[PDB]
Amino acid sequence: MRIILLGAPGAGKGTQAQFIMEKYGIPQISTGDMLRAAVKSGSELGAQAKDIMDAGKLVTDELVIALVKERIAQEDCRNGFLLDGFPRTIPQADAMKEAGINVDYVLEFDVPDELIVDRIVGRRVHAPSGRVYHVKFNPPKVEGKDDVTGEELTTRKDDQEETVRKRLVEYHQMTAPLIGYYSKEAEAGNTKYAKVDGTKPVAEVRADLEKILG
Ligand SMILES: Nc1ncnc2c1ncn2[C@@H]1O[C@H](COP(=O)(O)OP(=O)(O)OP(=O)(O)OP(=O)(O)OP(=O)(O)OC[C@H]2O[C@@H](n3cnc4c(N)ncnc43)[C@H](O)[C@@H]2O)[C@@H](O)[C@H]1O
Ligand code: NA
Repeated sequence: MRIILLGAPGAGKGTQAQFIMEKYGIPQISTGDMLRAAVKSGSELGAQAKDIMDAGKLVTDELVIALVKERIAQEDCRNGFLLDGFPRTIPQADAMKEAGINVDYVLEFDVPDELIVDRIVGRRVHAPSGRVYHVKFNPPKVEGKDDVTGEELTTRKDDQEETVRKRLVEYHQMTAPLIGYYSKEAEAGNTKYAKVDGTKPVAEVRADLEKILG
């Protein structure tokens, strides 16, 4: 099974990706996690993304296309994979089509703009896994600690209100057009397309997604 998740910043994609990976046994390919890991380790491929991400802007198409082509060439992707944050522009989507990469489901998370800031300013993350929490809406079992490993959670440097506002403007200009792109692909028989109400509680969104995916 191959899946793409679409939606605005803070819509809940990373939260739901963890449940899909577990139930269907496929790896997640998260371009944001890969870029943040490259910055932390100083990797030649991606470490220069630091200043762009902290400004709330998208990194270049060529850099993230190379990161994804390297990741999915690997062996855990022979049974499928889940794309979370890629594609982010029409040229990234066209690059996947031209490479012959087709998917089975495109899942859109619908969330009103007015909810995004307060979701992101309360976000706390376990950087080694990509797992995510919220101090008010979805907290860990022990404050400040990852549920699965118990290790200390951190706050992302780009998760302040003014950066989030810039990311949303960028989303509307560059990324929202992918809803139409994959709606058109689904009408041609090339994938299934479905939308979920991302304002429901975490456990209900999970249940709605399981009904779609079977
Ligand atoms: N392909 C690409 N091309 C170019 N540049 C790229 C790129 N990919 C990455 N980049 C670069 O990386 C930067 C950051 O990108 P990115 O890493 O993708 O971060 P983002 O834009 O800020 O938004 P997310 O996708 O991380 O949010 P989400 O939909 O996953 O929701 P979440 O589960 O976290 O949940 C949000 C919060 O709400 C909480 N929450 C989740 N679900 C619910 C719920 N149902 N009810 C209440 N609260 C909830 C969560 O606990 C959490 O605290 C970009 O600006 C760009 O520079
Ligand atoms: Na397909």
